[PDB]
Amino acid sequence: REMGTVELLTREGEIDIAKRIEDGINQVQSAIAEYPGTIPYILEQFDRVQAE
DNA sequence: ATTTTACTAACTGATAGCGGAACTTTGGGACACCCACAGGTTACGCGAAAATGGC
Repeated sequence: REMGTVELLTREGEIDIAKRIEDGINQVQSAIAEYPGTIPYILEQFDRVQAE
């Protein structure tokens, strides 16, 4: 009963919801990027990675 | 002089530890599309007490 009350999606609906998820994740990523501690961490991770 | 015994040292087994490689074990992943379930059942009967319905 509780599940049936939700309508089924279509292709356009699935793409729209996925786009909203990606948009939210992008906003979160932009928020984390505006942080003095974030970018140096990624830079040092790449520094260790490129050293194999 | 001889026999029994106490002392001591060497052998051996059990055992705790370790190495390491094989073996078991755990967690992650898989992109044509798939989109609401069972699921046997019951020929009981009787009395109480508890929950519903009638105006």
